[PDB]
Amino acid sequence: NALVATNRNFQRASRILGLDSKLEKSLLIPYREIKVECTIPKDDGSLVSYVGFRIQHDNARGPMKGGIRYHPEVDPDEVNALAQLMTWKTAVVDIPYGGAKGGIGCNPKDLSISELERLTRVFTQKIHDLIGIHRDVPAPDMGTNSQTMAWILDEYSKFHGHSPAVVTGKPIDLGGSLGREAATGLGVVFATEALFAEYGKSISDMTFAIQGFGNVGTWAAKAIFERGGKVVAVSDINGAISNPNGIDIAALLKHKAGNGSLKDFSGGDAMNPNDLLVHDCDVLIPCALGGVLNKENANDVKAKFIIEAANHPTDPDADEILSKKGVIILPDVYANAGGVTVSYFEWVQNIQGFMWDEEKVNQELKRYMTKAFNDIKANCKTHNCDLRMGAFTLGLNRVARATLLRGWEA
Amino acid sequence: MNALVATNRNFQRASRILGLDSKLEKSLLIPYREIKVECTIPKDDGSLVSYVGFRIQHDNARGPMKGGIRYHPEVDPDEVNALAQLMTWKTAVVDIPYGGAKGGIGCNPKDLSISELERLTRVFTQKIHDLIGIHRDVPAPDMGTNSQTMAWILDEYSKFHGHSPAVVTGKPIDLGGSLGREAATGLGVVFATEALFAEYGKSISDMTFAIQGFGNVGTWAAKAIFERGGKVVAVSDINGAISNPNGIDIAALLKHKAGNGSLKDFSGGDAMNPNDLLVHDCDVLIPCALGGVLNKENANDVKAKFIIEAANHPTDPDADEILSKKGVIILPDVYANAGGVTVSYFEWVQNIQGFMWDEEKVNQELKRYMTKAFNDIKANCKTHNCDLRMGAFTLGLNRVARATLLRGWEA
Amino acid sequence: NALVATNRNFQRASRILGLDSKLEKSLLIPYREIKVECTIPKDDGSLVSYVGFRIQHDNARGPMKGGIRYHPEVDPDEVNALAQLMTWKTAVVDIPYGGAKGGIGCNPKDLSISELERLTRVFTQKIHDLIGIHRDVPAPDMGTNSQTMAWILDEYSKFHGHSPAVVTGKPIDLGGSLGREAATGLGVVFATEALFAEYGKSISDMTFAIQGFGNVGTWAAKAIFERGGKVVAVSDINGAISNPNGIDIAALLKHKAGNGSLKDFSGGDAMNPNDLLVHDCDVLIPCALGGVLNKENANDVKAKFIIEAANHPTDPDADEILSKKGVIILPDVYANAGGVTVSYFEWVQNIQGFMWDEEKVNQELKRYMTKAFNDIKANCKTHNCDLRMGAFTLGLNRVARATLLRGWEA
Ligand SMILES: [Ca+2]
Ligand SMILES: [Ca+2]
Ligand SMILES: [Ca+2]
Ligand code: NA
Ligand code: NA
Repeated sequence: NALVATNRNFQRASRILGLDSKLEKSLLIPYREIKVECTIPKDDGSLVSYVGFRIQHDNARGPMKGGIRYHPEVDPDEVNALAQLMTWKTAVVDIPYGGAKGGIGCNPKDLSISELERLTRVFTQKIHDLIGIHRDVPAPDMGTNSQTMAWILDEYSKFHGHSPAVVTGKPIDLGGSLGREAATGLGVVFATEALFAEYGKSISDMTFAIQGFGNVGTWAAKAIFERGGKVVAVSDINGAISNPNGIDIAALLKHKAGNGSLKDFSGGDAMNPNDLLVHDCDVLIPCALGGVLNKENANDVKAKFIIEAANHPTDPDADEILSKKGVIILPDVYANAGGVTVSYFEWVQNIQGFMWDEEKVNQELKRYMTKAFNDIKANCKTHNCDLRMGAFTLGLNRVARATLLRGWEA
Repeated sequence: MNALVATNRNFQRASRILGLDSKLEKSLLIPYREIKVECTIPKDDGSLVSYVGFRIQHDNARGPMKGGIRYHPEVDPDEVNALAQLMTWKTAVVDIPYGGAKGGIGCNPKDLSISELERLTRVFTQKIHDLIGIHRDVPAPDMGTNSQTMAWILDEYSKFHGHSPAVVTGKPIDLGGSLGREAATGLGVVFATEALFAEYGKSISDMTFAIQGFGNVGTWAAKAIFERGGKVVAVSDINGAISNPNGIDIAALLKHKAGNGSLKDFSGGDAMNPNDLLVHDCDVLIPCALGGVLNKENANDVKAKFIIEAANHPTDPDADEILSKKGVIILPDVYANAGGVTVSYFEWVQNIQGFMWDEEKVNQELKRYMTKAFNDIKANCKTHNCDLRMGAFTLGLNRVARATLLRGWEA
Repeated sequence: NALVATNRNFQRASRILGLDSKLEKSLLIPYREIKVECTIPKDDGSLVSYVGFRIQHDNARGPMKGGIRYHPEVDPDEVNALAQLMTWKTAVVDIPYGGAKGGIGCNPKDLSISELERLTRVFTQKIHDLIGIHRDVPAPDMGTNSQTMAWILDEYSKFHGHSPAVVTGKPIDLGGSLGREAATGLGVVFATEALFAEYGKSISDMTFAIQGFGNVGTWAAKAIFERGGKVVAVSDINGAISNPNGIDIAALLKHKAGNGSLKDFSGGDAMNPNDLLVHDCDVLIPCALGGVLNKENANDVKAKFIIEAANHPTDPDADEILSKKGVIILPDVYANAGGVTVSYFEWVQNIQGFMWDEEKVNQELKRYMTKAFNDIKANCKTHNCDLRMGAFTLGLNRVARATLLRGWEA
């Protein structure tokens, strides 16, 4: 549902900035769209043919950036919207990139691992002249992973020499960054610390409920727990657990790790996962699916803060119902941006030919997230708007300023 | 345009102090490459105008060439060659890894609409993109150009060689420009003055100051002096001048100037003839706006014991000798105002590293480079038994000669 | 010499890791081997013709790296062995390079300084397309120096633009790094500090005997002395000096820069240089020749620690005898790796366009040597082997794992 959410947010932000109508149309037209044939021999010799693609939306603020999806469902308009969302998101946290999105229309469960490698190399052979370290830097996405990126790196480097910075999300052995897996969860916590400091409160003052215990949910709960937060309720798709004292997340992660369901963790009480969103607590954090907060449950939300860790968790309905209940909402486009920020740091480390240790990675993540919250809050004063429009006007205005500085003559 | 005559004198004096071989000297004088190119554009009404762009690339033994782009009608080649050469010594004095270049277009930018300036800048870039580059020659603003010009150079250059933020410096902050660029020259003057006064066991707070000029350099230098307990007793704008025997609240004066206040109106002092600032009774004199201001007449009448040359070439040769025989220590322009090119190097470094620095780090590095440079100059003065000006020119000249001789001469 | 040791170490390590024989065969085949004609006119105008060469062994972890030898004796077997050692060695200290080794079969004593410059520029003209800042980075070796690297830099840059990072060992004026002279000796001491910390001891608790007083011996002794170590015996080629309370290394370095032979030192008693290895100390540090620990003298060694600062000081019979006696041996491939680590830092500083101060160089040297020891020790625990196999399995496995991540499809 990124399509309708990004278009509404762009439109509302554009109207706040008063963007000139002809600049807006240019900003909406992608820099370049590419489709290429990817034919490979299967392991038995016979042929399969797919179409690979790359939408390169904008590069006014620097090289394009975004994921590669190996997925059968390819809608050109959703891909355009995701690339465009990367352009705004990078500008919100002031990393020097524009947005792109690409992939191949295939089902990776139909392909062996040798076939996946051959497909990835042929894709790279078909697009290498269109990507690059200062041109367009791919990353994992639905259906791809760090091993995919190793194959892209290896094949790209035959055409342009050894180029570690041409992709992010690489394995550690080949130039990947430390702290990549925790970065989104940890960034969520850094961002909430900045928000709470605006009221002179800190994380150790609050109770939290967390919906989803995936990559973001586990790391976000770890970071809250180590900073003195009381996590009082944790949900995932199966079961859920609560504890008004605060759940021992350290123990809960160990329990999940040894193949344990939440519902049978001894350090809490089993609860219905459908009751998580309306749990009694200070802060709610959706980390699972989007659109879970609508107008049927919005008035029932007990939290006074919503940290949008998942993408698009609250719809327009709830956004207003909660806004007049006094609930402050920290928007997805900013709050979960620790991922793209550390992927930038990976690219920096490769460019500088010298890796950072993990303390340095987390030190800069915190600097970037804190500085972005202050820029957002400053915009909310200038335009007297909520934090979601502070964020979008910030990124949109930064892309517009760079576009206008660069000019239009040939 | 004393830059021609002054750069030539100083090179000759320094070369003799070093005893440079005459064949090496000849090579050092010949620029690496001189380029002129046709730049023709359609005006807003479609009619054609034709200009000649140029780039003098003087020397690259110590690294990529570096220098400004001038949109100015006067384009004497001997002067453009001298400016490029001066940049080769200046980068060497502060030990940043560049050589010298200078370029421009023979045009008057007041004849050109803003769209015509852009087309002209883009065509100029089309004609020289193969001659500049991150590790080859890095242009910068100068008379008639600014950060907008640099953005256009960047935008057009990147069409030919890919996104290349480091190909120009002086970029807008939004396109990879560095923090602390604007204060860099004035702030650097103060760092250099602190290092000079440490040789006497004195400090900026021990002194009173007269500052000539309230432009980019004068304002920031006065602010840095004032925040270090220095007493600024006289400031000279182009329009007026202001006085105070006990110090001018530079902070309030900055507020007055910002709200469009003429210097002679600032209530926290009283007026002064600006044509008399150079002979104010002060410990330190800092010319900032204009050069050529100290000649055979005013020389014996100067009061200060120190002259910090923030402006370019403010001291005539005649005045250099007369002031020296009066015991006046002159911190030379080629070093004193080098903060600008030094921070332009840091901008290039930040672009190269793909990761910007905060302003604290920029200024820490600026202080380290200016301080090390003064220590190296002072050491040369001790080695060669010369004043600070020859200390600087021998340091820079020697560094370029050493790099040249290391690289060698076989094909 | 180096050939026999490297081959043995490789097989033992491969057997420990259980490397697949097909992978092993690939790992042993060099990526590329090059021979080029190098003809120049002599100062008198007549022609001499030489053969230049470059063995590029492996680049799965990054650009190849290694010395250029101007030497009449060209053994392709040992050239291959040295390039391959560089591949394992860089992996041991987690430096992002592979191994290469090159040279020109000539006697530099027959050539004037202008003829040497012409030979170096012509060699560069013949291999410029095969080397590069991210492809293969040469360095000094026997018969070449920093002036030689200056010529490679100047000629290479005519073809690919100003490229400071294409060679290391450059003059300081042309982008060379600080800290290079002390780097190997100081690295030896850093590595020895890390080992003793595992037993809860300090440098100040030990007595040391040091064989050899060249670049490595002088800096190693200087650094041991500063950290509180008692250097009770020092030998060179012409004699040796002893002092049970400790030799004043500072005063010994003064006497040596005054062209004073060791045995004429007033702050010690002259001993037989051939009794250094069996001198009564806690720690032996060979810094002169290889093979000086053989099956004859190995049983007489009284030190409980041997720090291999020289290349290949103990043959394998001595390894076995000293192990039974409880001697712990810090292996050469790790202990003396400070040289190649600082050369990496020179490349890093060039790539970043901004040089470091010597304090930062030595700070990073310490971080790298200390991390490598920790990685080595961890490996000794998994495979339950001595430190020497801990080091070779660590580096071998890093090259294997990078090779396997990159894959084999075209
Ligand atoms: Ca020349
Ligand atoms: Ca013509
Ligand atoms: Ca032939
Ligand atoms: Na028109
Ligand atoms: Na001759």
